[PDB]
Amino acid sequence: KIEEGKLVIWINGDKGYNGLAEVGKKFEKDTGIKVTVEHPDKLEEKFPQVAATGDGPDIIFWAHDRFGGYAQSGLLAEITPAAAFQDKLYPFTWDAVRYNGKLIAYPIAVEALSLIYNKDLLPNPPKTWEEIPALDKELKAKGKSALMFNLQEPYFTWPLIAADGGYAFKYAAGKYDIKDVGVDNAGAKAGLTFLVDLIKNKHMNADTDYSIAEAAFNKGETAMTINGPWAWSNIDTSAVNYGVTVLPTFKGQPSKPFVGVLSAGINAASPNKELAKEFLENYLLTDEGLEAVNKDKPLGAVALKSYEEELAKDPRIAATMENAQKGEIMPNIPQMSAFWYAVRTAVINAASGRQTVDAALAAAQTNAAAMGVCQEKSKDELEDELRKMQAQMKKLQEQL
Amino acid sequence: MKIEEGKLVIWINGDKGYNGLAEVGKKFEKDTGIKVTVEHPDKLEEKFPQVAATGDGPDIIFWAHDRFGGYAQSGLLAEITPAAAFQDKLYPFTWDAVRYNGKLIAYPIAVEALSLIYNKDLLPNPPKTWEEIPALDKELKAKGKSALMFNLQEPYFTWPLIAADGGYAFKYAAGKYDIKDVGVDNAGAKAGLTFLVDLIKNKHMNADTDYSIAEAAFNKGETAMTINGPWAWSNIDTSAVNYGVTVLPTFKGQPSKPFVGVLSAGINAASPNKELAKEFLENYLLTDEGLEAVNKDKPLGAVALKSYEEELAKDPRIAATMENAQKGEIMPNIPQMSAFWYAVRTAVINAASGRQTVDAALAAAQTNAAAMGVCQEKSKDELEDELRKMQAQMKKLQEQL
Amino acid sequence: KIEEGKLVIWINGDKGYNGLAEVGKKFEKDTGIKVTVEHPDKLEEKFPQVAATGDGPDIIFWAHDRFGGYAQSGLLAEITPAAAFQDKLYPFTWDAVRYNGKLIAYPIAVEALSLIYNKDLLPNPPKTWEEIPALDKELKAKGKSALMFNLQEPYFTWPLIAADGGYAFKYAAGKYDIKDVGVDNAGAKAGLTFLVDLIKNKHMNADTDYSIAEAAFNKGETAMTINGPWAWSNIDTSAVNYGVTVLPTFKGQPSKPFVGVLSAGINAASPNKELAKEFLENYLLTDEGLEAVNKDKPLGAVALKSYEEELAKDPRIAATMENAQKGEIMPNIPQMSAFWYAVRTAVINAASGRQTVDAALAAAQTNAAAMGVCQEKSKDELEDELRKMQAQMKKLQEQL
Ligand SMILES: OC[C@H]1O[C@H](O[C@H]2[C@H](O)[C@@H](O)[C@@H](O)O[C@@H]2CO)[C@H](O)[C@@H](O)[C@@H]1O
Ligand SMILES: OC[C@H]1O[C@H](O[C@H]2[C@H](O)[C@@H](O)[C@@H](O)O[C@@H]2CO)[C@H](O)[C@@H](O)[C@@H]1O
Ligand SMILES: OC[C@H]1O[C@H](O[C@H]2[C@H](O)[C@@H](O)[C@@H](O)O[C@@H]2CO)[C@H](O)[C@@H](O)[C@@H]1O
Repeated sequence: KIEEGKLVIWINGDKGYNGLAEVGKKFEKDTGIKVTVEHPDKLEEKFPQVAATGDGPDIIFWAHDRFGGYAQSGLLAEITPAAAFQDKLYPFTWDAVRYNGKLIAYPIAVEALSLIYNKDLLPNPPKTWEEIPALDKELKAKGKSALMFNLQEPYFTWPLIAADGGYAFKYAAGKYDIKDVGVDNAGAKAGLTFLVDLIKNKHMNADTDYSIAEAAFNKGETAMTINGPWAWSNIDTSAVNYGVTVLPTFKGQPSKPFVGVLSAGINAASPNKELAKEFLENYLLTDEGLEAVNKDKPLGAVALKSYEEELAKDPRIAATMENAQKGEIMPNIPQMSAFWYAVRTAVINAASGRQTVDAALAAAQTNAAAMGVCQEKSKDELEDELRKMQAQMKKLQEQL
Repeated sequence: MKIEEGKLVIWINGDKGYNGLAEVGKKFEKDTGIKVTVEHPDKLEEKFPQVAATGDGPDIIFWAHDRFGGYAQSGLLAEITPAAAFQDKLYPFTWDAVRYNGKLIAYPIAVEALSLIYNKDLLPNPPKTWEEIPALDKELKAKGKSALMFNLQEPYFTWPLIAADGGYAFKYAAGKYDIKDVGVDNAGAKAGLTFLVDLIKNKHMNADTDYSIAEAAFNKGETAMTINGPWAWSNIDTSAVNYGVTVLPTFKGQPSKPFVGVLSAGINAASPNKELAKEFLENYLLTDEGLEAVNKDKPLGAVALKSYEEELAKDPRIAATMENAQKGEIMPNIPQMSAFWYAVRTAVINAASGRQTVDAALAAAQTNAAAMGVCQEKSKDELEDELRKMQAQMKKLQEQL
Repeated sequence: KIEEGKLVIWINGDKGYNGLAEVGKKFEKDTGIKVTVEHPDKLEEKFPQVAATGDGPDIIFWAHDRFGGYAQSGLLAEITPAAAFQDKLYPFTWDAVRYNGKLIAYPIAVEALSLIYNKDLLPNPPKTWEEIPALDKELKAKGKSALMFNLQEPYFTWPLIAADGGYAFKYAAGKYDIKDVGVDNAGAKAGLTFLVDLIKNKHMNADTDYSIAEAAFNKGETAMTINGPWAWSNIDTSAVNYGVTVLPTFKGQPSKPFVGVLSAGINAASPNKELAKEFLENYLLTDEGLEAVNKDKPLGAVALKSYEEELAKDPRIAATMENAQKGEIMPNIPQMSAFWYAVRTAVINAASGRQTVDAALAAAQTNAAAMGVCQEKSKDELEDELRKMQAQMKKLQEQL
């Protein structure tokens, strides 16, 4: 059950949810309809579970890559923007939320990873990944490190993997070929090998996550990090004088980050579809709406032409757009769940030394494609559950 | 039941005329000295493949033809080789229903299709459309009655509504089924199931209603209509209800499309009595006298035997049965039908009970019906069930300390 | 994990590991590099688990059928022999270790099963399988038996199954069709049915394994066995006067043994790749090298042309090559593991009487052409683990 006459919206905890809530306050002030903004953990996984039961938020925010899966699973309502409203947003952002001929979400903003560097610590950032090892050695002598970024989410290491030729699904003849996966070719192998070598050579730690990497950079312990626009706000609050720039090259090739369009989908089971449309079209996707969210945590290059004309003047947004141009807009196909899970497992296993880069990537190629009932994620969850049950069994055998 | 030589053990579903079939068995025993045992175990369609795979089970198994391609593919059925003269006694289309990869793998017995069964005293003019059923129920509720009750636990009964406006199992093209093209989640399938769920949401039907409850309600004059096959008419006759058998209601102006079954008799690949089974089936069951004995117990539908069917076809209930069959389709017999049926069974039950939305339930069913295999939906369900049970046992055990 | 400046080699326990170590000793005297030969149990399964973690031997020996799987999994280095060396080996043996255009191992020897018979007990061996039951009935009256061979490994029963039409994967239109499996056709079924009838009629025991059959033949208790060239050494040391000959026919058709090419692969994670190449090319694959291995346990028909010209004069080798010519060289494709596991399970289940031949083979056809993550083997392991956990629960409930 979803309460009628109210809007519940879910958005990730790294985004400007407090700003989104202000927009909700304006909506409530004009209409009397309460808006509740929440940022639950494991959002992208939680939504498909509750939505399938007819429960969950009225509106779900995530990058566009998950939306095809949601739509295929019967979880999203088709959105019906009139022509005039569709002209307010960039066409390519609409393309990102089109699934099987139908618009399945409202595009909000374009996200791409950039290299973020400490200006005082490193006035001239490296153009290549190759020179990072020597840079780190010099900084260790000063009690610092070259680079820390999230190694637990494949999103962040993907630009290096794609740099020299790695790809997700081959786009051929108007479609993605789910039988043609590129996570195990020579370029992908070379990219991940470099990451793993950085860790082998004590220039990076395999255990480093989002939180640890952010804290190290914002406290001035590391000279560089890799992140998107949402992260700039916390860096501002800290004392670090930072620049946002083009990602380093690898083997002479640009890093190719996967570009995301933060998007707003409407729960198929919502009894407030028309309120959701009004909130999204008449309140959020306006100059005042996006500004409020942006002021909280920066959105990137927004989908709304009128407000983007302002943000484009920002050099950090230019760097963001340069990096996006060098990458590719993510597919939204249902198979993106398997791809992301496969690559997540490979990077983590290779980085920790449990699998070689080659073994890990060969397995990722297999898992990214395809099947359904017994996916890699499912087998892993089962094996974890069995281990947990075994543990309980031993503690019970002990008390017997 | 490690299949004794020199005896016949027969399995048939409990809704069928097993007592009548036993009379045929008795006649067989008097002529040949070979004892025939007819049994009707619960869940036989699932029990047969399990026990037959070990060389156990009945010599002869009765079920609608849709399960038989799977049985045959799994190596459980003997190939049937009737002489030309015998094969000519049965309609060719009924033989098509039991032909798998060029081989006959059962004897066809009878054609089954669902019809709308209505109480003439309670409802002299039955509804032509599903759409007018809510208002009909509203009138009948005021008299302490209801419009319609039928088995909502078996997707067989709900499939006619789902298929009405465009739902399908596997796409038929160029002479074969494309098992990668499943149609349980298109606009028509979704519209049909949504209508059913809306019937439940608006309290015109109850999600818990099963076969025995719907039958009792109709035969007691408590509900104006039910949906059932010919095997059901016998108990209605016995109840004395003034009933008619008629065309299913339309949905969105389109006929309901029941999946039609051909009741069939297969021979266990492991039976050491294959010749006795053949003789029983050809020279005893598939005669005018044989089928009549079964039919007198529970009606078979339109039988496969030409000579006996020319007599039955004159019955208006059989004409209605054939009209509904023509509006539906004879089921595929391909191995993938068990996955299809299980997928739809889960979807209908989950949506009717409110556990899943109609759209989520059918989208997963579309996925599950096309599951290549080794890890099927059913196996996944059984695994999850087994784990929760073990978790439950541990919770009770930790509690005891 | 893998020591640099040293070589560790793994080879199966039935092969001439002592003889290979002698080659290892010769390598060490000339180069100063220590060579360690090991024969761990369950080598074919143990290698991919340890190699995937960057551990294991530098060199792995096994028949070529598993190598495509090892290579697909990213466990094998491409070998770089160069033209002149390749000319020393038969072209068809190079074909056996070529995977997706690359050489992924060095071929060593061609192995095929033969009929091995006691000349004193049975001076004229049966030409057909059909005449074996009557032979056993005659021999049992003398306190002996006609035939015992390993019934636990599908390798040994495969020749009978393939005789009348059974096949693994159809080689059609230039490639193996993993969707066209032939273990459930009329020929496969007729072949397995005959085997099961032998057992039902007490001419054989379903539990008979490699060790039991070998001991039975070498103690003069059974008149015939089925084995490869490796087994002759132990027979020589026994008192049995034996002959090696063409396998019996079935329904007028030759038995079709699956032919293996014993091969040496190089662990992708090895830091001694150059040492391994020099070892394999300049020490093992020479006349003295192979002869040293051969004297310990016979290799069969070797891949090195110069030494085979010698071995070919041996009538036992002529028999081996006659049977090999009547069979087919195994595919090396990754799918061969599902195939072997599928068939292993079918033969055992049918032979034991737990399933009918038709049910077991029909299920094998399905398993051999599996998907990806949920293989038959995984399911079996899952079921095994559940049964154990269930047993523990009953044992705890028993304690009250
Ligand atoms: O790491 C895999 C993950 O990458 C992307 O998620 C991003 C998201 O797009 C950003 O807005 C930000 O929150 O970082 C996330 C990574 O932690 C994909 O959108 C997501 O589907 C995928 O699983
Ligand atoms: O509900 C799924 C079920 O439908 C059919 O079973 C019918 C059967 O054909 C009729 O003779 C009668 O007994 O009712 C059954 C439904 O309860 C399919 O034949 C069967 O395979 C399928 O599971
Ligand atoms: O039995 C299945 C098994 O057969 C082959 O293994 C052979 C091997 O090739 C021989 O060299 C010798 O050691 O006997 C083995 C049988 O026990 C296949 O090569 C192997 O992949 C397969 O599992």
